[PDB]
Amino acid sequence: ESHWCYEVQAESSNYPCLVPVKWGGNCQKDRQSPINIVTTKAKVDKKLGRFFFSGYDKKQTWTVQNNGHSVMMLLENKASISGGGLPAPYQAKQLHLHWSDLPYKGSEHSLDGEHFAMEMHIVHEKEKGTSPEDEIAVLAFLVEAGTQVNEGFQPLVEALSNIPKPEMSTTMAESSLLDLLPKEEKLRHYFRYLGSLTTPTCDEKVVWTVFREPIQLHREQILAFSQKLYYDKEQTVSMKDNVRPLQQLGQRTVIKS
Ligand SMILES: NS(=O)(=O)c1cnc(Sc2ccccc2)c(C(=O)NCCc2ccccc2)c1
Ligand SMILES: [Zn+2]
Repeated sequence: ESHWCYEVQAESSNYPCLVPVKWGGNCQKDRQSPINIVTTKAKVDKKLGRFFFSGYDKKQTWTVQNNGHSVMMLLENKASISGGGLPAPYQAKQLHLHWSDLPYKGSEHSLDGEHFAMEMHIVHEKEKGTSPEDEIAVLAFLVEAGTQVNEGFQPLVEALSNIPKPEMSTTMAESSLLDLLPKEEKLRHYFRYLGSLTTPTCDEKVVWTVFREPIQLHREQILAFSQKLYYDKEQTVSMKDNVRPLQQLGQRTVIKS
């Protein structure tokens, strides 16, 4: 029985694995993610207010792990968001990233056809009792190189050395989620659409937010993900290009704040 993989991993080894075109679950349905967002066709909707964050400010030591597909930090319901047009508070479950080693191919979403060097996803789950297509709220930040070191990221980057192989975990030095995000001014403009998880089983229960302004990291910070992390316990295939191909918008529309 073969298991799901990204294209780069079928291309780089003898392992039979299900490339994205052949993924099971809900991955072949029609409200899938990621997508290309034509920014001029996204209409402003004033229901889309500022996000409020909470526990994002608190400095913590987080578990971060290599699950064979990405690096994931486990957020354990220690933070939450509301506003942003969302119907309730959503509790933060995990944060992971998608990336390449070249500047124009590591993001999952694209804006007006441009792809970025990485994309970070902070996955949250709707809190119950306020009342399915918006059970999961994913905050997606696009990442490109900049001249400066993004210091907030350094404890994530440094922990990568301790989790080179799939199934390894480690603990990051004290760090807050806010250290990963840009200033609140950069959080004003975002795009919104309803879609899916981007790995199997690709359940169509996500309310997506893609912030318009990319985060910046130093090029060596971005490169560390592909230089330190592997898709295989033999460490023969560097983890990069863990990116699902673009899906069809279909009937859906994208709106923006
Ligand atoms: N790429 S994505 O769509 O943002 C996403 C969202 N939620 C989840 S797991 C999850 C789902 C619902 C509630 C809590 C966690 C996952 C997810 O866990 N996918 C399987 C392992 C993985 C993780 C990250 C990258 C590659 C592979 C992915
Ligand atoms: Zn993701």
